Amino acid sequence: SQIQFTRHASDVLLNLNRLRSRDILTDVVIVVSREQFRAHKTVLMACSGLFYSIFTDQLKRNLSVINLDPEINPEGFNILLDFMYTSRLNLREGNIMAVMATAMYLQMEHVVDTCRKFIKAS
Amino acid sequence: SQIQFTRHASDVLLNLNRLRSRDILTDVVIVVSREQFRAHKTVLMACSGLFYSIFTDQLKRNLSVINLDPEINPEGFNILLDFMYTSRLNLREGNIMAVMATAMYLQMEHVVDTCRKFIKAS
Ligand SMILES: Cc1cc(C)n(-c2ncc(Cl)c(Nc3ccc4c(c3)CC(=O)N4)n2)n1
Ligand SMILES: Cc1cc(C)n(-c2ncc(Cl)c(Nc3ccc4c(c3)CC(=O)N4)n2)n1
Repeated sequence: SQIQFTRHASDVLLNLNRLRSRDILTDVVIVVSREQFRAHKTVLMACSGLFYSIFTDQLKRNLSVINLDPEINPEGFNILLDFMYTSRLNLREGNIMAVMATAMYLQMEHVVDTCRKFIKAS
Repeated sequence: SQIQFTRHASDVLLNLNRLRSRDILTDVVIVVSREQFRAHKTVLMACSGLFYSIFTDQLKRNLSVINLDPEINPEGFNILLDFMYTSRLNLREGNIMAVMATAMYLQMEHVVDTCRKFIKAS
């Protein structure tokens, strides 16, 4: 059968984060109140139920700008976008509520579950 | 410090392969003689020294069609494209030479090294 490369997926994600850092082939800007964040739609869809539901629809597939809900905390979004590209989630007592509320809105079930475990273990 | 999600990178790659299977946001067609393969440029760049060198150049960044070297075996390319999206490499005695020659051309150093180990262990 097939040879499994145990570090390939992480190596791919690291290189996709390098492309995001250099703004290479980013195709969308996410507006979160006064802040803006560029990303790859494919990565957003891969991590979020919300972005999946948006860009999978042929009507919204080619949008270059997504205006998020004005109540969404930009810091919460920033932390989650970095999570999407790194597999690392920066949860603190100062940000737990903002991050969890953002993850619920973005429909990132695994992150929501982790936020629940963080509260439980606090 | 940050919470590490050990399965996140693999979950992202699986979802990117699902998008490729549905032709969602694929932005390039790779022509390999009589065969054609659609892909996401970001994933190709993330896995291959060749595609990285091509699309990182502003002159070639927006190409929608890449005509590979006519001597490249389409089966070899097909196997490697599936590798890029799955972390699984299908090496057999019948394909080892074709896969290794393709990986060398695509500048996929880790795959070339694995092909060398396959020959060594044969
Ligand atoms: C069989 C099958 C079913 C689905 C929904 N697939 C799927 N394909 C492709 C992508 Cl990009 C994707 N994204 C995605 C959707 C929803 C959610 C997340 C990511 C994280 C989360 O919490 N919810 N999901 N594949
Ligand atoms: C610091 C630093 C240096 C580089 C070259 N970085 C980098 N950033 C982004 C991408 Cl997409 C990328 N791809 C890539 C390039 C070459 C090769 C492979 C993938 C596989 C292989 O065998 N060779 N490489 N980052």
